[PDB]
Amino acid sequence: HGWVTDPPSRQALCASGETSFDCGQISYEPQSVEAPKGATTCSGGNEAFAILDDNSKPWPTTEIASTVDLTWKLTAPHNTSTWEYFVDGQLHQTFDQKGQQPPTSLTHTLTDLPTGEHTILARWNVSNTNNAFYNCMDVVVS
Ligand SMILES: [O-][O-]
Ligand SMILES: [Cu+2]
Repeated sequence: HGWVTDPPSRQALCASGETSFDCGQISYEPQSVEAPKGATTCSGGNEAFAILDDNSKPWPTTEIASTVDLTWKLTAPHNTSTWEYFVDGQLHQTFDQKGQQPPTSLTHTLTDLPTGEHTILARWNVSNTNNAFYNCMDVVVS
C-alpha cells in the first residue's frame, strides 16, 4: 500500500481535499489502489475507485519541468519487482528494485518528459503477489 504524493496523484488530491468534487471512498484511503498486474488505467480496474478513471472531472494539474523528482509514501513497503512509469499510456522509465523492500519514503527522478499536458501513470509491481498499485499524475511540463 502506498501512493504518489509529489507531484500529487489523483488519489492524493482527493485525500488532501484539493478536488472540487467528492471522490468517495478513495479520499479516505489513497494508499489502496491495488489491482491485478498488467493494467494501464488510473484505477487499475479496481471498481471501488472508478472515479480515478473519469477524465471529465476537473482534475487539478501540477506544473513541472522535463526532469522531476517524484515521491512515494508507502504505508506497507512490500517486496517489489519494478516501478514502471508511463506517459500517456506508453512506457517511459522502469526502476528495478530486484525483489527487495523499498524505503517507505522513496524518490525517483524522471527525465525527458515531453512538454505540454500529460498524464503519468506509475505502476508499482509487488514481487510476491499478483497485484500492482496504480497512480495517475496530471502534469503540465514546460
Ligand atoms: O498490502 O498490499
Ligand atoms: Cu499493501
